[PDB]
Amino acid sequence: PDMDTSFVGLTGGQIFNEMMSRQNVDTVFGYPGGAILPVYDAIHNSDKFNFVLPKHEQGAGHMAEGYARASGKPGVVLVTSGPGATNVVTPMADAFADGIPMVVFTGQVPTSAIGTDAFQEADVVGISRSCTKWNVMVKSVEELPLRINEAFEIATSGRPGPVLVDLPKDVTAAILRNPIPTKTTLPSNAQDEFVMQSINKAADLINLAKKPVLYVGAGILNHADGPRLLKELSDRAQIPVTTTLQGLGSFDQEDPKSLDMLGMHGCATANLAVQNADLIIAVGARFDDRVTGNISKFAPEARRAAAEGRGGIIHFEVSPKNINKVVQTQIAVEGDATTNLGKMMSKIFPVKERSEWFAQINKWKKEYPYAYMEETPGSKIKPQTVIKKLSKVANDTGRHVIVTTGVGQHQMWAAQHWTWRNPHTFITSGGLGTMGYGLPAAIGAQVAKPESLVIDIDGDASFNMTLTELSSAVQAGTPVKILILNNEESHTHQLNPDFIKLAEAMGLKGLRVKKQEELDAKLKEFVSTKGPVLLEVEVDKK
Amino acid sequence: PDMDTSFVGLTGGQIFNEMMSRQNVDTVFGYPGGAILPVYDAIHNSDKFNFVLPKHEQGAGHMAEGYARASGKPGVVLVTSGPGATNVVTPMADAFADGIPMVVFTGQVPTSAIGTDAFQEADVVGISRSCTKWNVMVKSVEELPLRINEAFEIATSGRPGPVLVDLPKDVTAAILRNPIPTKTTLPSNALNQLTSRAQDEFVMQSINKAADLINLAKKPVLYVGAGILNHADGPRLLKELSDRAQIPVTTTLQGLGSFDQEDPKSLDMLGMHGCATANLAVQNADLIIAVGARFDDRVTGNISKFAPEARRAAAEGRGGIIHFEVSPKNINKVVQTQIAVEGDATTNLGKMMSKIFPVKERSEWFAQINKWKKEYPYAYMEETPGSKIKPQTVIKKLSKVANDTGRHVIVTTGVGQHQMWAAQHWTWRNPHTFITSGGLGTMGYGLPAAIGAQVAKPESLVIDIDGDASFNMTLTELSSAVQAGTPVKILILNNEEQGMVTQWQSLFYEHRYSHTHQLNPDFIKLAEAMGLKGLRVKKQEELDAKLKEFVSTKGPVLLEVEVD
Ligand SMILES: Cc1cc2nc3c(=O)[nH]c(=O)nc-3n(C[C@H](O)[C@H](O)[C@H](O)COP(=O)(O)OP(=O)(O)OC[C@H]3O[C@@H](n4cnc5c(N)ncnc54)[C@H](O)[C@@H]3O)c2cc1C
Ligand SMILES: Cc1cc2nc3c(=O)[nH]c(=O)nc-3n(C[C@H](O)[C@H](O)[C@H](O)COP(=O)(O)OP(=O)(O)OC[C@H]3O[C@@H](n4cnc5c(N)ncnc54)[C@H](O)[C@@H]3O)c2cc1C
Ligand SMILES: Cc1ncc(C[n+]2csc(CCOP(=O)(O)OP(=O)(O)O)c2C)c(N)n1
Ligand SMILES: Cc1ncc(C[n+]2csc(CCOP(=O)(O)OP(=O)(O)O)c2C)c(N)n1
Ligand SMILES: [K+]
Ligand SMILES: [K+]
Ligand SMILES: [Mg+2]
Ligand SMILES: [Mg+2]
Repeated sequence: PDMDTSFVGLTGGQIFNEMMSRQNVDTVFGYPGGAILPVYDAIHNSDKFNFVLPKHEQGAGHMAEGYARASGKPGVVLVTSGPGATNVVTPMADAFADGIPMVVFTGQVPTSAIGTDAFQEADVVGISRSCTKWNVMVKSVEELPLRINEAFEIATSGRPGPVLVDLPKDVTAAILRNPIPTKTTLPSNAQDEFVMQSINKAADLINLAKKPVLYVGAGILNHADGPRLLKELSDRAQIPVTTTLQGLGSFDQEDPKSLDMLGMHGCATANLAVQNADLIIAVGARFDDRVTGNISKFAPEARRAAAEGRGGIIHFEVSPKNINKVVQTQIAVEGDATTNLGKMMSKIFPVKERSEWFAQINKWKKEYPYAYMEETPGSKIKPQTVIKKLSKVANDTGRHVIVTTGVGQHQMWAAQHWTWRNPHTFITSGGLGTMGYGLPAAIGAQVAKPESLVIDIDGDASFNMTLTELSSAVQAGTPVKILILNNEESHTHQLNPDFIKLAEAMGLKGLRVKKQEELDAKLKEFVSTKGPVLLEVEVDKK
Repeated sequence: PDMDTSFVGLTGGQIFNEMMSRQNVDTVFGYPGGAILPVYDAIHNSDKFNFVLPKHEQGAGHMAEGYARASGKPGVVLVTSGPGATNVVTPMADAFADGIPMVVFTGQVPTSAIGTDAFQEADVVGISRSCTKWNVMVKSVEELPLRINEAFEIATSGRPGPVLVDLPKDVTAAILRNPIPTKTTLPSNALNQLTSRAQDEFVMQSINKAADLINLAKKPVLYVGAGILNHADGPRLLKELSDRAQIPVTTTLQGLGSFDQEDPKSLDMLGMHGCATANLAVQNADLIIAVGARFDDRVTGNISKFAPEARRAAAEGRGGIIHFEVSPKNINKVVQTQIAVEGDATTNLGKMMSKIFPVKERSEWFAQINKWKKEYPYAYMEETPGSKIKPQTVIKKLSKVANDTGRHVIVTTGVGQHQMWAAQHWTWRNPHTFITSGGLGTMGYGLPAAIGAQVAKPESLVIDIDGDASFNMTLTELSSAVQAGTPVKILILNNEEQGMVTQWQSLFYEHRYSHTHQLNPDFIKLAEAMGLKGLRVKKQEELDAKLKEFVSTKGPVLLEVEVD
């Protein structure tokens, strides 16, 4: 019943700006073209928004993902019709796989032209249907606030993900002539006591456990307070904490209770603790088979405790669909994990010590460290050594440090051998494995966190996918530190450019390490450099 | 021979390899990954195929397009699951809009994993459904020859276009244990066929008309598009007909090269960015014989206002529009036509020829066309002492320098103002030599399309007339060019000091105010980093010598010209 006149007389472009403001957006990634011009002009022209221009729309999409991962905010993308929109399909699929909030706005031909094979009429809502949580084509300027608010709500709730909103040029150019319902303009906005019952039962089961383990994944990062309540629970009940690859950083790996990463490529200690726990407390993690291995062989002591009525598996999971999908759980706590951890906390018995359990874990840490063939006199440099050394150099700067990667062996070496300390600092394409992610993601993370040291630990073939964005980093004023672990040089051979001459052509400093004795000094020079810088290290082949 | 035992004992990967040979494929564009590995290893290790690697799968897709456009053969793409597949969506949408035959093979997670949200399981048949003529997920190795034969037949018939064949890793790794029907392993048939009395009579009747409707003559105009280029003999029979009945020829952007622009009866290009004489010779038409063209907006307008002098001869039942079109769906979809001739345009021309009454000359019209031209040339502000270089001037000089070599020349472009300047100011003579993204307008097309065209036509001089913003989209494929050895000639018309976005402009179009500037790399240092020669023109006095060196240079080379 309640009508709002406050947008009447505005174009859809100005209405778009105001809705961005209401959604607390101040950063947009994208690339102009005719169909999106009414919105692009409004956003370009307003000093309230930092518009970040890549050389390719794929770059905008991965920048938006890096921005979202680093800030906790949705990444907003603005591109034109036709090839502007089809060029952001890979980053939508990437955000869809990794549960990253992203709102994609695509210019479209006028509503009258739809279904006429017009120039750059793509069926973008058809194309993106399977790689978005939801998408829509806006049909009138009256509907623009509604759809925008709908889009942000969906992108950032449940398991976060990408949404796409298709914007016909006649709709965004139009002037709003009619009042619209006030609700549509305002950012939106028995099951309960089943959830409270499950919180109570989870607390009971945790209070009972002698050898619990917290198994933590990306979902803990989807609330600002997740890492803090995770740490509070781990201290309160003296529970060791292992993370998935996408949970790295959610728990300080220097904490005595850290087990580090679980899984096929994880810490043996993390895996042994999980195999021996009487209780697994799974928080925002999906039981991927790279983490569990053969699921029938997974957590036998927890399964035995369940069979005996004294432990098992608790799962804090926001999507009903993901509950009891892979493993049968004794207790599922449905909903946002941070929220539910906070409701549970007062019911947890404070435990002074678990001396035997931590003595066993620490014995394991001694018996089974990560191992790899280290350098010898005259040998080529090992990428694992670069990463270990760089982790220390970076940490010693005293700065907040964010790490992105490409896709390949270096991605796993980064996960394993970096020392993770802070949340929202490991930004890697895990669910889709998109080569080329590392550089634009670092540029977006740097925009999100302009004071942070932002390092891309990249591989040569990955880096080649999207290296045109080097000039974008210079233009955006993002002094990203690009590390190329170059293990190249029948089989497949790719010709690399000269990366140092490339970086200089693009407007940034370029450095190279060829032998062991140069590495320490060059790594220090690399992180100390004021602007953007590319360091190539020639490493051994696997 | 009912069953075919010849693949029994082979892996799907080896079957794929044999099926490429049966389809006469000798070039594949693609990029490795775990899911496509059984197929990748089978062809990347074969002396039968030239396997061309990009740095990004989008590059493979646009290379395959340039290859197809230059060769008349399907462009074959091979990429992995997940991001490999999503990375070729823009090239498929591009091929789909421009009717380019392309066969895309994507590796997929195993059939048992489909619908478990496995690592890199994308719904690629779903994603690619609106930008392919057809697609399919192969479900067993038995089915693999079948789907490959269907994909090539569909991609190359009717109006050509892209198809996608999704390849689960367990299917291509599997070994074929049982015989499969011979019908499913033998490639199909374009024509090479038989037709009924009924089919013959149907076509021959629409053909006898039009043939009569033309022999009537008057002020006719061949309006010719990409379709004339989709049969080896299209241009020849176009020329033959132009001569016979002495008819002037205008082309779309996508028909450029189908008619020699030197021939006295060439009207050159029409539409929004076409020349006055062509538009005049049409609109005020009479009888326009549309040959493999689709009356896009930028060509027509301006509907009702379109060809009225033809939309008269129709009322007066003395003219109108004849449409040689291969897809009945596109007939009367944009412009209501008086006679439709369904089918391949070239084949129908052939049939219609003899029935065509030779003509003396028509200089009541000719000398009138030859009047439009003088009174209305392509005009732009031409450089004066010390003034900036004009892009149109560069393109005209370059045309002449290329022509001076006596070589076959293929031109690709990026998208933007330079694309239209290339179309307008180059002098087009030979078929399949202008390769540009017209229907979708994909920035970044120029360089990988040139690389693929160069592979198709190794003896051709291949020039990419590119824009600076376009070129930045895909410039990583410079190293691909060096690796492939393709001696492409990359021209960057750098006008970076104008914005990419017009904010407003003076009424009499004299002045444009723009914003949104992109920071370019040093293109010459970049070319050298990527392993090729780089050249730069800053001033008028250098232009001639550099264009000559650019074109003369052995190997790939990048020339940047700073323009107004
Ligand atoms: C060859 C290979 C080897 C690998 N090796 C390893 C390895 O050794 N270790 C490892 O960890 N990974 C490894 N991976 C990565 C692994 O496959 C998964 O991508 C990763 O473990 C998934 O991490 P996740 O469960 O934290 O995140 P996600 O898949 O994002 O799942 C997070 C879960 O949290 C839920 N959720 C989201 N938000 C909330 C919320 N607010 N509240 C509650 N729940 C929420 C989601 O619905 C989801 O169920 C490997 C991958 C490959 C290809
Ligand atoms: C910035 C920009 C400006 C543009 N301005 C212009 C312009 O000014 N002038 C211009 O001409 N274009 C212009 N366009 C290009 C325009 O968008 C179209 O791409 C173009 O006009 C299409 O030409 P076409 O009809 O020949 O080709 P197509 O789009 O390929 O259509 C060909 C038609 O022929 C049919 N056909 C195909 N094969 C056969 C066959 N074997 N036998 C019979 N029929 C067949 C097809 O089914 C189809 O209907 C512009 C593009 C851009 C990006
Ligand atoms: C866009 C895309 N194409 C292909 C793949 C398959 N793939 C995964 S890793 C890899 C090689 C990675 O090379 P590099 O970046 O140099 O990392 P390295 O393994 O050497 O550390 C490929 C081709 C992919 N994940 N993404
Ligand atoms: C992939 C993609 N993004 C955006 C557009 C919209 N667009 C069309 S022309 C143009 C600018 C072209 O710049 P340039 O390549 O330098 O050509 P110029 O007009 O300067 O000659 C843009 C952004 C597009 N066609 N394709
Ligand atoms: K670590
Ligand atoms: K011309
Ligand atoms: Mg490598
Ligand atoms: Mg330009």
